[PDB]
Amino acid sequence: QSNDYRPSYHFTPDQYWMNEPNGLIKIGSTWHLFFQHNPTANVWGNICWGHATSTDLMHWAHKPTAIADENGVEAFTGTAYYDPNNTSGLGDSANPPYLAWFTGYTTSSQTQDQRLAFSVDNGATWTKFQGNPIISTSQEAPHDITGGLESRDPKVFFHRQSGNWIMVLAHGGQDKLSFWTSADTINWTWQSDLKSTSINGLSSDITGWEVPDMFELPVEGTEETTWVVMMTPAEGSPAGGNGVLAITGSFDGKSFTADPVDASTMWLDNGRDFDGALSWVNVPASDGRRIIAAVMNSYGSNPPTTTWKGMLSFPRTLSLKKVGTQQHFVQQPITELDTISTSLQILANQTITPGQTLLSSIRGTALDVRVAFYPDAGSVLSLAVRKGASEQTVIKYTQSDATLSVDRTESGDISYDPAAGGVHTAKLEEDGTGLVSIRVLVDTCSVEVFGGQGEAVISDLIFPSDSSDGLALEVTGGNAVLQSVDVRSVSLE
Ligand SMILES: OC[C@H]1O[C@](O)(CO)[C@@H](O)[C@@H]1O
Ligand SMILES: OC[C@H]1O[C@](O)(CO)[C@@H](O)[C@@H]1O
Ligand code: NA
Repeated sequence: QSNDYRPSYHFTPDQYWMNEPNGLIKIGSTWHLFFQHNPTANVWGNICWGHATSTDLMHWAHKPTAIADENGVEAFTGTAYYDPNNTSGLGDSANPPYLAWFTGYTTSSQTQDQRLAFSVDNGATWTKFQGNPIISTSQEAPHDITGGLESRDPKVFFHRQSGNWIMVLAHGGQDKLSFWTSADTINWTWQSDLKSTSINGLSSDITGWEVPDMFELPVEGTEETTWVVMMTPAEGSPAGGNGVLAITGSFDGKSFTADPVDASTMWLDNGRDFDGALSWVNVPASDGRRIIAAVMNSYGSNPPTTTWKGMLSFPRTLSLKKVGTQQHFVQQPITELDTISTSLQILANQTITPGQTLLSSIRGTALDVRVAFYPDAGSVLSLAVRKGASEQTVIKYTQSDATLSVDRTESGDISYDPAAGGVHTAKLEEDGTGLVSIRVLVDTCSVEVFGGQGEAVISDLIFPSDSSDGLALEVTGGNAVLQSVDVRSVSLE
């Protein structure tokens, strides 16, 4: 579109198609990113693990395929982990191995089995374990009523309290995860299933369970932690379709016991385009952040981009914290973003009234714009981004029903898919000072909108013309006092 809508500060594959991230892991001062890669760049192409690395979660260096599809077996999604005691015996004492478990998909028969790869050069190159699969369709069949066509996406981590490796497997339309234990990463034993029917407050509409992750989260600050399982069900999300949700509970090394869930707080995004989220494991304690990323493309091959398809979301932290008196999952872009952005316009304590249009001089397609404001009762604040002649993507805050909305009815090209337009909403309240906060990462073909402390998030693809690079900040039905507005441009350099 002049430039194939390439994002200028989000990850996209150097060429061809990406789906969800895989094997997210920090090794030394390097963040590793793998992802489902389709180099054939049509719907029938074989999937492998693509690979990129960075020191800052932003400047990515593309690497060759890490786990190839081979011998009729495609390398479907999975996760990674460090084996410092060489419990796998795949490394040695001098360098314990880094490990990746992935689903092997036999294209012709459609079977799904679990496989292992290992790296002894700190994640540079990966070798498939000679004993693969480590979990055969035979082992899966007593737990998979398709007999091993629906067992995938292994999340694996070492459980200190119990001294075992833990594998969490998803089962698609059987609407459950299974928990398996191992001492050596290779020989697994089923322990339990976590089934939709067992989770109080989880709707029947939430089906097609994929992409589990599992970790402990500090539960606010309060010296206590909790176990989190995060997954991407194929149905049931706020914007409809696939979506990312998270559930707290306890874990004893064999089975997960979920807390009651609340539909109003379980989903990690209310837009269309944030799906297959994983977190970076092995993050040193001095950092201590839970950082997640997902693919933004809910439209398969439809996005009007040619040399690439699929983009990674901008990495964001995930935390549990009280907003009012409700505990929420809360997300914010990583603070590293502040190192690559520059203010183009800053407002402090500025009153906006119906009829004015602020931010009219700004031109950019890569922006990170904060607004914090005290709206009048019954006022509607609107921030139009990627604005041109007949194009705009409008973020509104409606005070009267406390709703953050993202409206793509006029974004640009919304003809590529029936779900490309419309309006997405999320609940967002004033804080106790009356202050509403909103932050929008704008890039060539996306918006990621955070409300409040990050209790509300809407991530969506958009395809405006390149010349649609204005902003317009307006208010109707009332005034607002803009405590701050910081419009920053973003550049990788
Ligand atoms: O396993 C790779 C992931 O992509 C999917 O096709 C989701 O549609 C499944 O394969 C899995 O969730
Ligand atoms: O949307 C489906 C996604 O998966 C791919 O086949 C790559 O693995 C791409 O077409 C696309 O971005
Ligand atoms: Na989605």
